Amino acid sequence: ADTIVAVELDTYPNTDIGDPSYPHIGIDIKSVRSKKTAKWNMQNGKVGTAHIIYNSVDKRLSAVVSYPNADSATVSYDVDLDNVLPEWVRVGLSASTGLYKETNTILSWSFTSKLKSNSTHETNALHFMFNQFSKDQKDLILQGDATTGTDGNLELTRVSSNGSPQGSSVGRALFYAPVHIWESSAVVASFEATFTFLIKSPDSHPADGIAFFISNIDSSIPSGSTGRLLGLFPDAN
Amino acid sequence: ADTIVAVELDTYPNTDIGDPSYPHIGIDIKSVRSKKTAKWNMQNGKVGTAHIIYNSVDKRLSAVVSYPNADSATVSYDVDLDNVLPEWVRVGLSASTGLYKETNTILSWSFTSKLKSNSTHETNALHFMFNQFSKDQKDLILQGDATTGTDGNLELTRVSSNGSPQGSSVGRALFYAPVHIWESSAVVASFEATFTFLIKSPDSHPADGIAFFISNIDSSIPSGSTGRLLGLFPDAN
Amino acid sequence: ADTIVAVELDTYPNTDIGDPSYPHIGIDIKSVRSKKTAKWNMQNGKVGTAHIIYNSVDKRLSAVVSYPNADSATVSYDVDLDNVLPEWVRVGLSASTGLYKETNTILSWSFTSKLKSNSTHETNALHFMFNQFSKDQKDLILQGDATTGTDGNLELTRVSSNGSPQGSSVGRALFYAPVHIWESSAVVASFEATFTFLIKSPDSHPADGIAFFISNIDSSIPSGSTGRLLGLFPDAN
Amino acid sequence: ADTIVAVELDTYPNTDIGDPSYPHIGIDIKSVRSKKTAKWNMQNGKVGTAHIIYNSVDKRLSAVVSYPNADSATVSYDVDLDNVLPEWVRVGLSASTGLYKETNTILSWSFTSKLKSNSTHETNALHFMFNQFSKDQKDLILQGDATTGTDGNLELTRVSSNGSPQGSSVGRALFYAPVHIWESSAVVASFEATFTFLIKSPDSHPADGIAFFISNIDSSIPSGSTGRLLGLFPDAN
Ligand SMILES: [Ca+2]
Ligand SMILES: [Ca+2]
Ligand SMILES: [Ca+2]
Ligand SMILES: [Ca+2]
Ligand code: NI
Ligand code: NI
Ligand code: NI
Ligand code: NI
Repeated sequence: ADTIVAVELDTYPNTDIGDPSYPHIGIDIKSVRSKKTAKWNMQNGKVGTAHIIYNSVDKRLSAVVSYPNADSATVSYDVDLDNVLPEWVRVGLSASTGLYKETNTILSWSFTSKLKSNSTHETNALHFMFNQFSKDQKDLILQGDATTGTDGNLELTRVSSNGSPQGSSVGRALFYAPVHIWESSAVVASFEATFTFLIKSPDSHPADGIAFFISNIDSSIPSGSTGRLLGLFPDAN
Repeated sequence: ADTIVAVELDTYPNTDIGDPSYPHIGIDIKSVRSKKTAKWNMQNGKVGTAHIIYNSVDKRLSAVVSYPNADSATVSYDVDLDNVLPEWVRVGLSASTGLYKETNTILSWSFTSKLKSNSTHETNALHFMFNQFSKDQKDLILQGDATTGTDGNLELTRVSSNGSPQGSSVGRALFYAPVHIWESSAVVASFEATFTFLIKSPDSHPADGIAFFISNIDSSIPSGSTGRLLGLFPDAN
Repeated sequence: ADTIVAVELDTYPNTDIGDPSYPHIGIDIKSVRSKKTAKWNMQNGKVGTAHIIYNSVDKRLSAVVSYPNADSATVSYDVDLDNVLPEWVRVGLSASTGLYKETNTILSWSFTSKLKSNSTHETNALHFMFNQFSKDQKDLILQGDATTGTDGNLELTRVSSNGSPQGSSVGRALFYAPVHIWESSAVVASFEATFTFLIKSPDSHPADGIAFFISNIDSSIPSGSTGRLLGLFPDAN
Repeated sequence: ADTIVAVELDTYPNTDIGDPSYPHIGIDIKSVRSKKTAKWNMQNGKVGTAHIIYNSVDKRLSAVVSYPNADSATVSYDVDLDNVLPEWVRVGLSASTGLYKETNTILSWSFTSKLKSNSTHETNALHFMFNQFSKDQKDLILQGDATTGTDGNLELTRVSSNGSPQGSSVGRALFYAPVHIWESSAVVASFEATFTFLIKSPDSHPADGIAFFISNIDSSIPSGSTGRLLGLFPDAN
């Protein structure tokens, strides 16, 4: 059904489906079983920043995640996205909790997409930046338990009144407009995405993670994708 | 029904509904009868550029239109748009022909919107730029006779195969995503729009014009708004 | 000698040279005696944000200053800058202390300048953004007591080791490259500047203020402009 | 003496110093003998566009050159620029003619540089765009025979009144402000440059080419670098 390309910030090690034995960042190409991962020294309760870049000349999806005063983690994977995704896609953020939980709060999110064609100066571009989310954010499609406006933040999974994260939750937020990522006369297509997040758990084992993803425009949350499947995949294949 | 704020590039003088006796640029606030106009030395067959700017501190909508090697025309009007429009709007381009006609071709269009709130650095922004339109432009809502892809251009009104403009035509193109133009904690909201066009008529009296407009998100073409009403207003009141 | 256009964030009321009896924001056109001022509820020790905008169609210089959780102050003045400044200028930040003092710390500064000419799509632009200053910032010209790198901030006036502001200090920082603000074929010239600051004093009466300014490219600090003259004017005329 | 990293658009095949037997685009790292080249189907008298991209996560310098209605040429090379260049550099365009000649006209040039550090949202950026050059362009350092203003274009090598290119010419234009390309707390540094050019020769064998380059801030034209050395290298080593 959906075609998903995602960069996951995976907080819980599910070693039975291929995760390493630690928090990690990974690049998922149509499967929760990451094609490449890197150890991520996740900091509970601290605001982090994730940067994702890609361009059609090099065909390498790379992501860098860091916390203030700390060294960053980075992961890269050679993949030609024109061979994986459709030419029109929607970009979004997804997150889940299962038996273990954590808040999956997004404080800001920016995305820039550029298609430069061969006609002298023909640049088509799309850029959006949210540094504050309001209760009725009409340019975002919120799916599942995701909500906006609480402290001007985007809460991808359920948090009850007293600030506590709830288990078995799943929510996604996609930018309203389709994004054009390939066109026959384009000589270079590129995108850059940045988002700051705050993962906080009252427990020693937070779960499950946050993922930036790109999908077919009509993507919806697969049934049963709470927990380890990050609201993105229908199974662990 | 719709709330329309528009900058018109009016090619035909309908003196019975208040137009001056020449081509002109005007600022229309919920009525085809422009609140302010300026003489426009329209050049048949030449590519022109229109720039529209506005910000919530000054509350002045201003537009400048020019052709290469020619002096420009400019018109300004003091209007507080928070008192006219909703906080969520869609922006677009509209054009029509009636008994007289002209092609209403758009070669490029860019728009930037910014809402800066009082939280240190809280800037929400939206920017899109089209320098080429493809046949299935999924991020544009095309209404009426508007079509994209012909020579990579956006044709707002019908043009038959041999390049000829057809009379009694009306078409509009709106960017897919809603635009947020007011928010309770914003200290300055501003937008800037730019578009290049090519109006060409085989006749001495081209009609009717092109207009950049901002409307309620669900705006559609009013019945009978071909001709002098520019695909924007239901009557000449 | 220099031609100065500045937006001042004046913390000390010098009623003998025309200040109102409170902290205020003012627009200074070649004189410390502001052409227009607005009361500013200055918050000692809090990080504030100042936004300055202007465009050649409207000819209105406007500034908005705000603190988180507080209402903002705004001041506007109709002035045609092509009649005041040269076509090539340098932009900068200035600050001083006299018998009373305060820290004049800049945490970030961005500036965007655009000159759109009548040649279809001819846009010349300049944009810089500093969210962190390093000890050897080669793209800034630092004058007087200004220094960069201390906590990644720009300190316009002297602060001694223990974090204390020193009196009788004056410092300015200008972006290295000249900025083009007028050109014969330009149909609209515009700029936007934003900077966040932290004014902190151990005293009940902080002095003297911070100012964003635009000057002739070779501007230097006038002799004796500590205190009330903000490192910008040679006298109080 | 200078440290040069350059992308050359080489119009003349000097097979004795390693050029292939055709026009080509190459990546030069401190030597005119390109580390990697790709065949370039150069079109005499047509306006072309060159795009150069690089980021510190991937460490790959890539360039794409194309002409309207034609397939593009692309070349890539894995190189860590932090190991080659200083942290502060100047970027520019260079061109030369020797016994064979061609005009080396630049019609537009844009550059964007970004340093994202690990402090949440700490983005330092620099962007400039020239779509028109004036006779006294104060933000450009012109070296050798380079001049601006002729038809609003930048002429890197001498062209006599009647529009004819002169042999044995060399000229360079660098943006005035230093560019910061590395900083100790940066997690991703990236740049993108774009320029459109018009190479025209009355002869069947045009020479010598145009190059986009990055150098130490005080770089000047090496003695005797007309011809095959592109105004960049002192010898053919
Ligand atoms: Ca997992
Ligand atoms: Ca009319
Ligand atoms: Ca004062
Ligand atoms: Ca050669
Ligand atoms: Ni994983
Ligand atoms: Ni009219
Ligand atoms: Ni004052
Ligand atoms: Ni070569």
